[PDB]
Amino acid sequence: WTATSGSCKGRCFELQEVGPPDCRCDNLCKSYSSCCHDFDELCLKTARGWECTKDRCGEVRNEENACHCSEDCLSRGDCCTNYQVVCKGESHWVDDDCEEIKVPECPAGFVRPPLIIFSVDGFRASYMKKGSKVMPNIEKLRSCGTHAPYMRPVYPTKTFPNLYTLATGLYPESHGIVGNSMYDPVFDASFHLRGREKFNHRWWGGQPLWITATKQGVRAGTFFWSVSIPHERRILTILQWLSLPDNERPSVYAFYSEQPDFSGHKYGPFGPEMTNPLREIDKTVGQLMDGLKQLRLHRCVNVIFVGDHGMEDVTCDRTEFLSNYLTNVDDITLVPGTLGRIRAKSINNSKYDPKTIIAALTCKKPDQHFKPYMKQHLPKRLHYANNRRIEDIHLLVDRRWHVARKPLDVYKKCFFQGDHGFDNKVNSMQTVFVGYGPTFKYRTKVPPFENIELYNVMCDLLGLKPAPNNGTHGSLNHLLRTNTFRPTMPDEVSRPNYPGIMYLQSEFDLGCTCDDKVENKLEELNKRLHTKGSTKERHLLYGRPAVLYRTSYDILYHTDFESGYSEIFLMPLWTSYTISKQAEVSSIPEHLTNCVRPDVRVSPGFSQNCLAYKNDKQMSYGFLFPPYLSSSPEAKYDAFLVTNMVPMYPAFKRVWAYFQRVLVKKYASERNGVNVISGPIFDYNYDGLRDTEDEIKQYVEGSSIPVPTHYYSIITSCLDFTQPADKCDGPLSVSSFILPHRPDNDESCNSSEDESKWVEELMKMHTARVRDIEHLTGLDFYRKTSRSYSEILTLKTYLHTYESE
Ligand SMILES: *[C@@H]1O[C@H](CO)[C@@H](O[C@@H]2O[C@H](CO)[C@@H](O[C@@H]3O[C@H](CO[C@H]4O[C@H](CO)[C@@H](O)[C@H](O[C@H]5O[C@H](CO)[C@@H](O)[C@H](O)[C@@H]5O[C@H]5O[C@H](CO)[C@@H](O)[C@H](O)[C@@H]5O)[C@@H]4O)[C@@H](O)[C@H](O[C@H]4O[C@H](CO)[C@@H](O)[C@H](O)[C@@H]4O[C@H]4O[C@H](CO)[C@@H](O)[C@H](O)[C@@H]4O)[C@@H]3O)[C@H](O)[C@H]2NC(C)=O)[C@H](O)[C@H]1NC(C)=O
Ligand SMILES: Cc1nnn(Cc2cc(C(F)(F)F)ccc2OCc2n[nH]c(=O)n2C)n1
Ligand SMILES: [Ca+2]
Ligand SMILES: [Cl-]
Ligand SMILES: [K+]
Ligand code: NA
Ligand SMILES: [Zn+2]
Repeated sequence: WTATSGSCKGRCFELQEVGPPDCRCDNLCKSYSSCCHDFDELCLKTARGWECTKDRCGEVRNEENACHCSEDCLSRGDCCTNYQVVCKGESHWVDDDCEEIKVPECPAGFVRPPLIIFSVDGFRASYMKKGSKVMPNIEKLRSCGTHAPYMRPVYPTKTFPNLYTLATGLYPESHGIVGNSMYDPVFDASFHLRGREKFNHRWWGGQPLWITATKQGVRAGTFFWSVSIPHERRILTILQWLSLPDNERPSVYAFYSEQPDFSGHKYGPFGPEMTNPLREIDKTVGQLMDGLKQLRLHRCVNVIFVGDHGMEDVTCDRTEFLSNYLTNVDDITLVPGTLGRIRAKSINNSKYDPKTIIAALTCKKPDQHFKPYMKQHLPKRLHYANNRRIEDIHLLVDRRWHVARKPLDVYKKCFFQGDHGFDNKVNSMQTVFVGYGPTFKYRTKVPPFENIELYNVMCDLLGLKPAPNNGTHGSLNHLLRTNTFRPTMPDEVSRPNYPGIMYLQSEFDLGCTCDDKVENKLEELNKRLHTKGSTKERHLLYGRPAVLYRTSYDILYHTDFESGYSEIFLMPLWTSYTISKQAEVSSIPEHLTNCVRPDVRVSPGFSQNCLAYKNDKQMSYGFLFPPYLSSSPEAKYDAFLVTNMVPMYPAFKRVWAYFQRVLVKKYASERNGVNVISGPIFDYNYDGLRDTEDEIKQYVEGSSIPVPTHYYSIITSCLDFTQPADKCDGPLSVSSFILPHRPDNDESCNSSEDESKWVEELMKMHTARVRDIEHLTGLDFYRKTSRSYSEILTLKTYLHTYESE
């Protein structure tokens, strides 16, 4: 209840929200059923429309008008945005040449350039090129400012998760807005786009930009606009707030447009009906820039033009139905559409089995347009698991498709021709970024980057300290003229040990054998220098990784590879090697098929043993440095050290062996050498972060050898591929992956075929950023390079996507 018989006189779009049951005149009042009686009349004026005409010039102020063309309007801050153009012979901002903004050119009393975020729903990245003829104001922002070819949204590529990610720098799993609809079992409450529960603060985690600003003494305009407030009025309100006195005026503002998403759902991303919504958004941009230029703020304000996600062609006839797969379809609740989320209809039924539901959805039809996953098996790059609101069963839906429970769900609910929500690597889901202003660079193109990075930059733009977030602060410094954040490398926590030869062969009782006893001061001094780190400059190109947590580990040198070996986990944390373009692939000789050799630098007590692998009927083993790539028959013995061994399911050894035998060599040939760092990952609680030893849920049977949940590799070479990986003078090029360590290959529907038909496809699906691997391992890579740290940070955030151009 609100006693709505107070007044909005003098309060129109008040910045501080007053508490019920006093009536409201702030933006949001419409959405709460709480506007004062006279809100529409006073605050939502429309008389005479939105543009000055020649006859209105110097008119007698009529307070009823939407905007004014009277002489006093400039000092009142309430002119129509085109006032000076019609009545003072001024040009539109878009018709002016662009001129570099070297320093902020701001009115007196401005303590810092304001930030205006112009956010557009459903604005697919390719609209920038494809709609360029109808979007002159946007194209000027884009070519005169700083722009990326596209910006990667977060998964799911829905509206609410992406806008809140923009505001917080957090993955949806951390901020809690994990979809457009959600169930929270601890609350026992549901969140929906329609309705009232969405207004409860307990859904909304992290710290959004407006709260960060406020807590730090920077004033913020509203980020949420009521849908009934038209766009012209949102602009005029921002422009009015910008005319407030210094002590009252916000420093950060947001505009939001429901377009082009609204029309995109109806007509598809490139429907002929899409041209008009793009023209209209551009006109709104035009209104802002003309308005700012009137207030002499157009070389003062930083403007960000940013989308939440793109839009794909999706129709009713491209719907897979769970009823075509399951028989107990009534025992389930599906969150449907461009992603699937499945849970039990009743918490009272313990006859519901997630395992049988998954198997019933796995590889059942030759062209099947979705893939079921337990959430913890989703690609780690999605970061979509560590929240009680994300259901255990997830369906990743092919682009252009929907999933629904029963056919009745579609026809009793073709309307739609466009949708979004798919895997955030998909080209059609990409969206836009442009920055324009004194703090951004002039006429600069930057590489594509992820929307999680922007919060840090917006904080830098406003002189704020960002709350803890998932951005990598410094990785977007290259967007900025000034205001950069000078990041420093994290301090190493654990220094390595460098063991020499300390154990006799007979001290080991590991149950391992090797056919290796065959007996030279040329080649004895040779192996010696190799075990002290002589070829280490070849195999460790960027310094050793730093260990950022407290642990016990040894650096081990070898002719062909170097490793950091963990006495705690009994295996390397990392193994580093370089494979030149010229390198030869050889086979594992027959006599060495089952060879595992004691490492005389490492105690029996800190070594693995072969007996555990014999006894464990499910678990086998692989090697981190591949025997196939040894530089010599003699160097090959190093690859069979017990210290290079890691536990591997036979089903996973198929994947790993193909990567090591075929793909490493393919990459070296293509990229002119590669440096590879590979290792295990333990993430049993699927939080994206390195497990402590007490979190490990699985060991090789009857041993203390922990089983990894994943294996990673980071594959680096010269960006100028005319230079070999081992002698690169400039910027680097990287691709990485985090492969799930699974006892079956149920994920790959074509896995009974040759590895050449499926393995690389799997690896591509599990592409990763170096930064993802850092979180998962507590390691810090690229410590010793000739590149600036900001550049390295950008490299660590790079994702190799495997989408076409
Ligand atoms: C992306 O960036 C983010 C932000 O940096 C990273 O997330 C952080 O990770 C930290 C480590 O996981 C985590 O720190 C823990 O926080 C606990 C207190 O947390 C509250 O306070 C903060 C700060 O104001 C707040 O942000 C939190 O908000 C969460 O919870 C509410 C709902 O309750 C949500 O509204 C909100 O969205 C958010 O949810 C998300 O995080 C939680 C976990 O906190 C998940 O459960 C959700 O799924 C969701 O993703 C909180 O309100 C604190 O209690 C922890 O301390 C324990 O662990 C330490 C180890 O140092 C130990 O020493 C202590 O003893 C203690 O253990 C005790 O509790 C245990 C569990 O109950 C119990 O087992 C023990 O026996 C002990 O009793 C811990 O410090 C930090 O909160 C989050 N922050 C956010 C915002 O998510 C994220 O990791 C990044 N991702 C990647 C991939 O890098
Ligand atoms: C979800 C969600 N999370 N954060 N927001 C606020 C918000 C943030 C931005 C930002 F951060 F990119 F700048 C832009 C626009 C925003 O809201 C627009 C809006 N008005 N009305 C309405 O329904 N919406 C969604 N919305
Ligand atoms: Ca973990
Ligand atoms: Cl959703
Ligand atoms: K075995
Ligand atoms: Na399979
Ligand atoms: Zn939409």
